[PDB]
Amino acid sequence: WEPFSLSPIKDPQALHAALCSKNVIPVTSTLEDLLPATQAQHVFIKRGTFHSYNWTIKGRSLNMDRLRETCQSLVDRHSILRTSFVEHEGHPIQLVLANLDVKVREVQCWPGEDPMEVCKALWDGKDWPTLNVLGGSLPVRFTLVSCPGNEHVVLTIQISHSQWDGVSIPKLFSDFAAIYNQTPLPPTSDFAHYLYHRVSSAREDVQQDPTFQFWRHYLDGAKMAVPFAPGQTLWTFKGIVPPTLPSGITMATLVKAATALFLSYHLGSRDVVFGHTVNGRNLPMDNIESLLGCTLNFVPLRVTFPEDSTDWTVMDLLHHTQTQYTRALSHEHVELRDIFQHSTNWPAETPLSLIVQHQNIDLSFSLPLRGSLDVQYSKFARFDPLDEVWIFTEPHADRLEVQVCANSRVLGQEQATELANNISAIITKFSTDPTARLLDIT
Amino acid sequence: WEPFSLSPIKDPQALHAALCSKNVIPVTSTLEDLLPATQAQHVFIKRGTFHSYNWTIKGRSLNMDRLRETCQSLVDRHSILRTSFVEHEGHPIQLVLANLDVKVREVQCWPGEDPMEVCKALWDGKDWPTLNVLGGSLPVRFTLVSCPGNEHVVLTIQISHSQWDGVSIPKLFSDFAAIYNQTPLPPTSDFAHYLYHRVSSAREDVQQDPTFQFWRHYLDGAKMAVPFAPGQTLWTFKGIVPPTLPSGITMATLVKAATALFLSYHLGSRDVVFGHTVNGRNLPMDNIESLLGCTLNFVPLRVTFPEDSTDWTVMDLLHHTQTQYTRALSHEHVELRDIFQHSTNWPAETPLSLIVQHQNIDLSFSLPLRGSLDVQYSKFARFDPLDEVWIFTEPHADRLEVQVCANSRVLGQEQATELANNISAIITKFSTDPTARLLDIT
Amino acid sequence: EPFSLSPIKDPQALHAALCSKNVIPVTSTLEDLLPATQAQHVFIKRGTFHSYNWTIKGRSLNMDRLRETCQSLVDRHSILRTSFVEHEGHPIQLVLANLDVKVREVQCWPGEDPMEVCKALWDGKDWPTLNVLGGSLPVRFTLVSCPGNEHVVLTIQISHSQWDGVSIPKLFSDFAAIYNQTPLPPTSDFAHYLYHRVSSAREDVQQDPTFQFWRHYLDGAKMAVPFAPGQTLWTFKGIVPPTLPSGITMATLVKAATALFLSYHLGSRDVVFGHTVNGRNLPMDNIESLLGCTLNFVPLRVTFPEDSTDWTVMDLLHHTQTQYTRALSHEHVELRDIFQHSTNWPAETPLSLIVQHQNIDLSFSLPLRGSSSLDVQYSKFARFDPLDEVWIFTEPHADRLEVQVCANSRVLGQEQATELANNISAIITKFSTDPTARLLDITF
Amino acid sequence: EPFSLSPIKDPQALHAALCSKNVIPVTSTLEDLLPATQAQHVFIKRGTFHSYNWTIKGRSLNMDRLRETCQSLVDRHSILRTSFVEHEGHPIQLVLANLDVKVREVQCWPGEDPMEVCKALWDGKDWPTLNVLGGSLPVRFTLVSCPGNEHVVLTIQISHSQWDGVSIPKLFSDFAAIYNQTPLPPTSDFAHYLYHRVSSAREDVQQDPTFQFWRHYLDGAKMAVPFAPRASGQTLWTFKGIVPPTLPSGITMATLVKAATALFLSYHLGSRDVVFGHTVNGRNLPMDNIESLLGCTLNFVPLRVTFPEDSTDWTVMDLLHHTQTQYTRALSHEHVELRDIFQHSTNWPAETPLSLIVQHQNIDLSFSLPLSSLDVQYSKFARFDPLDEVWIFTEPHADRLEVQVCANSRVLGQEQATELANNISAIITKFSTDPTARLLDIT
Ligand SMILES: CCCCCCCCOCCOCCOCCOCCO
Ligand SMILES: CCCCCCCCOCCOCCOCCOCCO
Ligand SMILES: CCCCCCCCOCCOCCOCCOCCO
Ligand SMILES: CCCCCCCCOCCOCCOCCOCCO
Repeated sequence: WEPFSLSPIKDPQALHAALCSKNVIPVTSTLEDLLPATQAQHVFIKRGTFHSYNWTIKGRSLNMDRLRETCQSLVDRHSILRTSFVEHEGHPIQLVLANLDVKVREVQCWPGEDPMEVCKALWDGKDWPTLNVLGGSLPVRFTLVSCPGNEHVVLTIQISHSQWDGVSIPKLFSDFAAIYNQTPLPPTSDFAHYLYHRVSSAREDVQQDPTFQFWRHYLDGAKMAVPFAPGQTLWTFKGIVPPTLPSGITMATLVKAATALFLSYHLGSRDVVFGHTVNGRNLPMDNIESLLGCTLNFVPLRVTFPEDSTDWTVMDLLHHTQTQYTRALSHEHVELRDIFQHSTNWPAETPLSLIVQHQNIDLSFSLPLRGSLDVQYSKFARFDPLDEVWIFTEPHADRLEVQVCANSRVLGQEQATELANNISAIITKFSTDPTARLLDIT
Repeated sequence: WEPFSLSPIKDPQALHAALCSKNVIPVTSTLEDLLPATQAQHVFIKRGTFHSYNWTIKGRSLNMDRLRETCQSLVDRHSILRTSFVEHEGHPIQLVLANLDVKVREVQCWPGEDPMEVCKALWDGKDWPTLNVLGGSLPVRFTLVSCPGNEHVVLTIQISHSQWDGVSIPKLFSDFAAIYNQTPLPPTSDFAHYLYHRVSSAREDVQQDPTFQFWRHYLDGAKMAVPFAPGQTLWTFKGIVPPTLPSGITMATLVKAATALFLSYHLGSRDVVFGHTVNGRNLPMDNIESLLGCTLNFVPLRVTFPEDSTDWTVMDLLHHTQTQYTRALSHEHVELRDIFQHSTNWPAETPLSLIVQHQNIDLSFSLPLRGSLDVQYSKFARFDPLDEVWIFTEPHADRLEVQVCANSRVLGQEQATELANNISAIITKFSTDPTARLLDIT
Repeated sequence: EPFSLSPIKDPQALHAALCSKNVIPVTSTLEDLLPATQAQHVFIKRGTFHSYNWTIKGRSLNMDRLRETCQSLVDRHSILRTSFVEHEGHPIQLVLANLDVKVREVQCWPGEDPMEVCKALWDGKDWPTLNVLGGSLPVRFTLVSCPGNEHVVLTIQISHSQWDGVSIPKLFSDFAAIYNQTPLPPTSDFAHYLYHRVSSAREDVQQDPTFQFWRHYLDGAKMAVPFAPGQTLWTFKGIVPPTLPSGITMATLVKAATALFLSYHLGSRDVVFGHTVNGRNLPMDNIESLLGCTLNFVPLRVTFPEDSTDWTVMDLLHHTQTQYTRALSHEHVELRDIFQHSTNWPAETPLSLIVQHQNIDLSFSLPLRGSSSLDVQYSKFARFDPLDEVWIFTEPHADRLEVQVCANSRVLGQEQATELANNISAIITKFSTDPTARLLDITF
Repeated sequence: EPFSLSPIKDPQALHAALCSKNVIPVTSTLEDLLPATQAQHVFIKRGTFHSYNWTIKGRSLNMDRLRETCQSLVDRHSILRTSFVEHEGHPIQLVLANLDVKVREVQCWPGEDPMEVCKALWDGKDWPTLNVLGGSLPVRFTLVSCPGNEHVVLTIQISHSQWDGVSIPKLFSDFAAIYNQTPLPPTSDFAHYLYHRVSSAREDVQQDPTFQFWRHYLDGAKMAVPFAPRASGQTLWTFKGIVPPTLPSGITMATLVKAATALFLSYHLGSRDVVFGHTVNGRNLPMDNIESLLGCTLNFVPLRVTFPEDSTDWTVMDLLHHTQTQYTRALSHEHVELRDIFQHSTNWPAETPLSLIVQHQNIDLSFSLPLSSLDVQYSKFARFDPLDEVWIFTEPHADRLEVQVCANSRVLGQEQATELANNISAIITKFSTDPTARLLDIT
């Protein structure tokens, strides 16, 4: 937990010096740590995942210098916000900077000119097209666009998905609002400190790590299906009515199960492995629930159907699926390539090809600044998958939304559209008779 | 075994008389039998499988009136060549005609004009674009195209793949040559007789039926993978050095096992079902081996891998594959939709989605007409698969040739090309160390 | 005469060279050897190629006689025995003799339509491999029969370098006559036409009344030139058959409409453009009934006077007709000769707009007769692919005058071609309706 | 004087309507209201829109003074405070007064480029949403800065209906002068120009010498008319440089260009009497400061070139002299509306458009805005989308004469445009190399 002792590079201060030299980061900045970048961070960075969270603030009481100051303080409190991402010596790494001055990009618009249209212009015109996270310049930056009277302002926060996740992003907002409202905040832990905790929980002799033994056992016997080799990102949507969840059964479990029966039909298998997304926050850590970073992980989820004389109800799969999740809670946090390297005979660089992600997170957002201020949320976002298929479930109050995201070369529009409906129809089926033997709908 | 004993319609001699008035068949023809069209026959008809077998004849000794006579003689001999195909009362059926006068289409070319070029023009111009087998006009027809001296003549025989297969097509040529050479031929059984023999061979009760008992146990607890969502017929080729065959092993086994390993990686299955072509000539009747028609069958082939605690050599697989074939010999001749209806849960109209066909048949062809004459073979062919992928293998002297044929929407050129290279690669690996245990591919 | 117009020293050793490559029959003789006209090379360069098809249904039909008719008709029309070649880039006619005609014959399956067979041969090989300047004989016969020979198709293939509108019906009346052994008059070779054209030429050109006419005719004229420009397009617009003012011909009315279209677009009061003439005003004998391509494509100059002169449609009309009638005696000479002898223009200057009024037979016959009675219907297959030029064809049927524009899509796009056809249509009809109007027409 | 020429009964209720829609500032006055000229309306229908970009790199820069220079300049030039609209069918200028200029300002991130930002705004919203006839003031300023104000890009946006080649350098020199607080000799409106044109015109139109000159000038003429051509289509620019032409004694570079075209046209049209469009500066009116006032006084008028019959044996020199006087003859008459030329002096439809316009760029091709020491570099962004017409522009740089062709790809395909540029180019060179040649000449 002593700084610079997880660096894969030995003169870390000299990599700092060079970025400064190159005017890639501020030259008055200090290097307060240097750690490996995680697999899940790289997943995002490699997919150009980049957000611009925008807050349209209207009202007479807005304090502009305080807005500016809040940005600085937000960054002082969250070291993930002070982090540069770089590859050095074949190592993907993150650099924690301190003594970091935040400078807001400001725009005083012409009369009648819409603040948001200006942001959308900066965004489309240079902000994401020239995005180069691995060049080492901070992804996290602020923009202030104000009509002339300052009674209609848009504040934006740009950030790489390597720096937040669904559980902690709301904490970024409430922190910001609290800092602007002058509400004292409790001290917090860094994403770096999560990394060090991951590492302290590991044995130096891998064959003695309960985690990598659990995975070796969880996965012994198993074979993961591999798509036959495969140009734009495609998002495809299907809404259903929110399905009834028998006691003990998580909505996530439903989706993970409905996918497994889909994959059992289409593969010739009763032993399917596919990727799903875990929050990575089931560690014995202080602040684990609140710290800001990307502790999300993408891990193997094995669903196993019985020989077949066994007359499984839907419910039998439901409980089994859940167990194939909950079994791994204390082991869900390791690097995916580690699991492959230590618990399997699979190439460690083996990619997941399908990734199921249920969104049991906040689906609406809030930034309650005080005077009276109307504050409205919107975002811009990029996300470009490689060869994998993402299935996203969003549990709203009116609907579950099945979302498929994949490159068109991996899954064409009609394939995407069918996969949506197939997964939905099964979720529904599981909901309409959890009792039925698995002899359904296809 | 009486005629019409297998007709699924009740007035056969009136469907006949209907066709004659629509001028679909010769009015002076007689209807001798009427039977169900085989499932595999329909496979080809549905795919517009149509050949023009072309014989280029050069020499001074040619008897034109004898060539014409021989065409007629050949049709009197083989009833499948006297068969019209129609659909009626929801039923796919085949009408056997007699008192059928064979009329040749004849072309007297201009000096300098190439008869083959004329053939090609009629082929691409009308013959195959207007092809409508199920309308009920005879698929089998002859064309004679002559340079003015009758010393360069192309003879042409058209035919649906529903009326021949790989083993019996040479019989058609050899008989043709015998007839023209006035060489006496022995009595031959008809394709119909083949069908009457399948019925006699079966019991009226189905679980009772040992063939459907053997499949039920062959396919018990088996799951056959189903491709995701369903352009142009694309043919794709890769030829390798003819692999060496360990003692006991057929080339067909080497290919079938290479496909199973391939599908076991991609499906993450130890239990793979896929389609494959059998000659369907293991029934014991007289002339089974020599009768003209399509007795090809497409049937499930199941390959089962053990846990790798067993540690299979390649050889263990080869032997298992071969055995998963040889087991079904006495049962391989039944309708596929019957196998599904009677031995499985599976929907009976379940399509094979992959079909592996090893061409252990004649690959070169001869028509030794006598005077001296030069007689050269060539062909025109149509074939348009549906949603399935065919893998064909041709064991020539200088190369094993792997050939993939599928619609481009089912499998795109880049993929097809990879499939070809991959299967070839596994075949080749199987050949250079049959003893190796399962690793390394591909 | 023969061979006096041969642009090669050894004709017989070009014929032998061809016989030796199996381009023409080995038993054939070379009987004349002349230049192909400029008009002939126009059609050849555009791959202009026709299959004239006769559907014959009936009991009394004599296949053997049909075959002989083919041979004899070719016998009497030397253009039908002509093969085309280039030798020093300047295409020539080899007239053949001792020419055995061999019909291509098809006996169809029962049920097989004979026309579909012909059509398949046409698209499958006959035109796609056409190579007239290779030397093989363009004129060739096909006979496709249903098995009882009571329904046949006869097809005559031919290059447009071997026929024109006025003489094609002769080919049909001759065929029918030969078959019925009805007696026929004697007739002239197309080659006779060529010889006659030259006979009337002056041995030196600045003296030739023809090239003197053309010099005066085009004196002052500038012919407009398209700016730089891949499929042949045909575009049609039918209008009510126009009323013709007294003395004014239909063709004149079409050509005046165009002239006016052009003067407006060019902002010119003196337009020159191409138009087709029949080339059969030469006073030779049997001029109007021989068989070949006597067509010529020549300049038509239309000069509008200043606006103070106050011209009526009628004035434009008479002048237009006059600008045609004036050239009758001189319209038969090579265009490239008109240019180099009578003007300042490059000899190889192409005509870029060609107006052709079809004042010829538009429907045809083959009264084969038969010993019960033969029913013979006409139809045809045709290729024609313009180069950089635009054609305007008018077609005067009973119920419509069909304005036809043909031109490569790269030259005149579909929507322009539609506008051209419509505009020319409108001007015409507008002329018909009020011939006394002043040239203050609305139109565009 | 003000509100003369106003083609609407109630001008101030049109300024009212605009203000109560926040199209223009509520606190602004309607100082004048006039017709928009035909040439102005040409540029507007074609979306002609410029951003003039000054990159200032230096120590001494005064940001507050920059803002104010913006204000003063707009005060000085009434065309800069003009808004454009279409009422009663026809497009008109509203001149505004008591108009406060609001500069758009951007303080960039560290290491973020000012110009990349302007560019982003330009393509992101500035031109794609342009709507001049909607009434918003097309003239508007932008200042984008690096965080120490030692690096700034000022931009000026403007419609081509507000400037032309002779007066744009004035805009720049006036700005610098204001910035530097160098005093300035007063100037006239663009509005002054309009009021003058009406003053010098006669009221019985058949009595106006201008329209008698044009009637006589175009007497007997027919202008050729394009055929169609249609197919959307893209604006193409095509360039061909040639060696700067040696000029024959007494002949200008512009005559050289227009004679080449005439010769090109007479050949393709097969015509000895050709009429085509060409651009005049419109600054020959005798008026105070005609040469300095800021606006678009440009006009597009007929140039008629008449070749005699061959027996006359014209030389290239004859064509050059004739062509030049076909221009100098019209100098005093060049300032009237094209549509008025056609209505009053010909029998051609008044709304007849020119289909070919030649414009010789005998104006400044480089620019300046000179303010420790400030380094001030020029660049620009620009839109322009022609309709059915073809433009030919010639640009007389030191190393090359640039023949530029502009026309929608539907009117002239890339291939034709390239050939046009090469043909005209080649004719110019030929004329230059052998001006005594007879017009019966080779390539
Ligand atoms: C056979 C149709 C499958 C459609 C392709 C879906 C595109 C991406 O899917 C990724 C999931 O991959 C796991 C499934 O593996 C299938 C392997 O198929 C090989 C049989 O040829
Ligand atoms: C994968 C390329 C498509 C090849 C054509 C079909 C080949 C027939 O093999 C069937 C086995 O394929 C399994 C289907 O895979 C579906 C699972 O993935 C679909 C969505 O993730
Ligand atoms: C840069 C403008 C080009 C100059 C005008 C050229 C117009 C050519 O004169 C037309 C005479 O040509 C008649 C035949 O052209 C048919 C092509 O039509 C295509 C477009 O008009
Ligand atoms: C010549 C191709 C179009 C070039 C762009 C338009 C140039 C405008 O110049 C107009 C002068 O051309 C008028 C002549 O147009 C020819 C009309 O007749 C051709 C037959 O359609």
